[PDB]
Amino acid sequence: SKVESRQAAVLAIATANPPNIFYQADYPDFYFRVTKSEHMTQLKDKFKRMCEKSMIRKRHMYLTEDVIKENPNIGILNAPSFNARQEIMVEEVPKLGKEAALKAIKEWGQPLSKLTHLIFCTSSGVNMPSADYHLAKIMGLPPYVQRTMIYQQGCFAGATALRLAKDIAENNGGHTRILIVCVELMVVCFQAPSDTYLDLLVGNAIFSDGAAAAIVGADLDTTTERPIFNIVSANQTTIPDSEDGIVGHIREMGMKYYLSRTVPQVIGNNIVQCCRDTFDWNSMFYIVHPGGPAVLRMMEEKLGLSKERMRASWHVLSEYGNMQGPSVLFILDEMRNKSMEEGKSTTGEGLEWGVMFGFGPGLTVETVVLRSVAI
Amino acid sequence: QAAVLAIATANPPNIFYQADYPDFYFRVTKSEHMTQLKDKFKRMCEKSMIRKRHMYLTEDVIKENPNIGILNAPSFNARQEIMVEEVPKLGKEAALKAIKEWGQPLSKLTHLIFCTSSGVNMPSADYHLAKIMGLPPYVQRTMIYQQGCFAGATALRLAKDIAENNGGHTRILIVCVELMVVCFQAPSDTYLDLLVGNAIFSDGAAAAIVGAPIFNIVSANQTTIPDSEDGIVGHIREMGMKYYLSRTVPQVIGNNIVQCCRDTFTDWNSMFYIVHPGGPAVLRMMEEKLGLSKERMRASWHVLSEYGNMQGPSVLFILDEMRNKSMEEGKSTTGEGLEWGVMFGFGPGLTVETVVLRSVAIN
Ligand SMILES: CC(C)(COP(=O)(O)OP(=O)(O)OC[C@H]1O[C@@H](n2cnc3c(N)ncnc32)[C@H](O)[C@@H]1OP(=O)(O)O)[C@@H](O)C(=O)NCCC(=O)NCCS
Ligand SMILES: CC(C)(COP(=O)(O)OP(=O)(O)OC[C@H]1O[C@@H](n2cnc3c(N)ncnc32)[C@H](O)[C@@H]1OP(=O)(O)O)[C@@H](O)C(=O)NCCC(=O)NCCS
Repeated sequence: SKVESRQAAVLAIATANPPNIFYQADYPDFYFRVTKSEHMTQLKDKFKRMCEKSMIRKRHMYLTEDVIKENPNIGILNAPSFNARQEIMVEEVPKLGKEAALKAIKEWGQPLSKLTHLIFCTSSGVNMPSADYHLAKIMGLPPYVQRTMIYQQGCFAGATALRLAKDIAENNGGHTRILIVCVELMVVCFQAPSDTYLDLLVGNAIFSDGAAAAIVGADLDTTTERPIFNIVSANQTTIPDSEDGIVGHIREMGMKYYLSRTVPQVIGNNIVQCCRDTFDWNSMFYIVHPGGPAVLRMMEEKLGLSKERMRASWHVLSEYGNMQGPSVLFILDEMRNKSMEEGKSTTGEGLEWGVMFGFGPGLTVETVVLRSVAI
Repeated sequence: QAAVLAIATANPPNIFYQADYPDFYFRVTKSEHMTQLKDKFKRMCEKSMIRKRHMYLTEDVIKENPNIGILNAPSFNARQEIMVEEVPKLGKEAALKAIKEWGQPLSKLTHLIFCTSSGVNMPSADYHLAKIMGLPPYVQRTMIYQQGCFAGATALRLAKDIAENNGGHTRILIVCVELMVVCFQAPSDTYLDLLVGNAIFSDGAAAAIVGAPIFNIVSANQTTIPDSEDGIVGHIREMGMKYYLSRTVPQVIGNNIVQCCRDTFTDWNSMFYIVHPGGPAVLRMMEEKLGLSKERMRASWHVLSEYGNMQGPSVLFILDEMRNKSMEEGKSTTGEGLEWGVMFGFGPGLTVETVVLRSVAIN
């Protein structure tokens, strides 16, 4: 189609995670032990129950027990540890982003010199110059790669990078190729347990580390690049009077995340709306940010979805946890790879139209209308 | 094609005349016995070409938050709590004035781009602005955090592609705010980088509306200068932001943007210029390498004189001053009677944002 030819497409996807794996079944014992809080028995039971119903099987994490032993204020509640967290993240966030971006560029199959833009997203550390510059340096990007840095936008940053990339790619022409890199390291917000701050306990059961990279461009060269998905449209909306749903406070003791109990119902109730406002509900594919099991379940129940509609998102939640920014790109990668391994008609599990939802502080919702490519 | 449809500015009300500032700075930090350091600071202020600066951080705000004035003391939480509230409030004052000049309803906006290097929060300053302004829930927000002094030009580069790819109903509000609460530091004889920043950095907010007119955004491009990473460095720490400014930055910058002019534009006094007022030497390099007459840099010199180095929003102040004086003094276009112009923002990297502009006819 000429319609599909003129429009921004995703040309490659790849992911990376830190090497140390933490199985959720052992995490309550480890979490309450390295923070030296084993005497908070009632709290540990409450946290145990939290990890069991989190539908997370394993998480990858840079913050190991050895790194807590070298930066022990990170494991001591209210203690000054912001400088220690910053030093790690300013170094490690771009490195892990390089691991994922090298793989994405290998799939795209073009030289570094054909990149024109870089969009870097992270809520893990802040610096001047920022992680976008540091990524460009350690990858040897040319001086003409135009950088955009998306700091602290939480779990909708991956979706928002695609909204920006679509307008950049389409308005400057077929030369324009955007590299998107989203990285999260839970060094930023790890906090020791306390019965005063029950809103922080949930985050230590779900948040994890990972990096995803993608290439976006329009007007593709019909011999080197082929699209995995086309970005049809992308729109951000804000839920009125919900600012206290997800709150991140960056402090001398690191970041203090506050997660309201009602976020999954409010998000789930809103994204079901967006689906309807934007588009049989089993005839399209879905990428939902695995904020919690309750959001994915509400999609299924309120839209009457089969089990296979949400499978890629349940999957990334189980194998990686809540990685914030990059998570929707892990699910996009997981959907297309299984679609090809199982020989389905399209990269969207055999279907044509699809939606991607990111959401986070605000509450903010990013909705990306997608379309498969035939396999 | 994308155009600037309105521009307005705001500043904190407290004025600090530069002639008084070495005395004030060393007094409120209880460092006046550091007499040789203070004489070095005096020479820096006296050569800055800054006449006055507007600043949120007054003596009273230091007294309320004493650790801001004690070198190395933990003051990050105190700084954060001021800025998360005060940055969007200052931005609101500028945005309301820009929407008023525009003449269209606030509800006709479709996008908000907020830029600041002063404070970080979730949700961020862009949400807080939308909240205190009552922007409708359909306004699509983008937050540009910690990009230094090229943030204002970078927002124009993004706004151009958003306005042009979405149609004619797309209207983007750009808001850039800086408060030096973020990086104010007490003097030390072993950290001379702070001495520079305390002589030049100041507070302000600017707002612009973009749609696809006062100027037309012909093109915009970012580039990075190799082997210059350590020229402008910002380290956000428990003591607040710790900046490091290389003495060679104005020469690396000035030689680069002089070269950007040459490569991009294909008589130098026949175009107009907006140069981020990083300091006097960058402006003097433009004048000297391009053989510019004295009126070319007048608007950039004027903003430096009357506001200091406000980082992100500075180029919009200069753009506003240029078109305002162009109208009042009876020039034939918004760019001082000239047709083509260029805006240069720059900051950590070193990163350069180049925006090719075009004026519109007035009387
Ligand atoms: C494990 C998890 C994923 C699912 O838990 P759940 O089964 O839906 O909730 P349950 O009622 O079954 O029990 C969870 C326990 O943790 C408590 N809890 C759950 N959410 C809480 C919250 N935001 N704040 C404080 N306590 C909370 C509950 O009170 C409950 O305690 P109890 O059963 O011991 O009395 C949970 O961590 C969760 O859902 N968190 C919300 C996810 C979210 O908000 N993501 C934001 C998108 S970035
Ligand atoms: C401070 C400023 C007034 C420059 O002053 P100047 O024209 O160089 O005047 P001088 O060369 O005589 O130097 C004055 C004093 O300031 C010192 N100084 C100037 N820049 C310095 C720097 N980056 N670091 C440490 N010391 C510096 C000089 O060592 C000198 O000390 P001395 O009087 O004891 O001998 C200001 O215009 C400036 O520094 N601009 C560039 C700063 C920058 O990097 N901006 C980019 C961020 S947007």
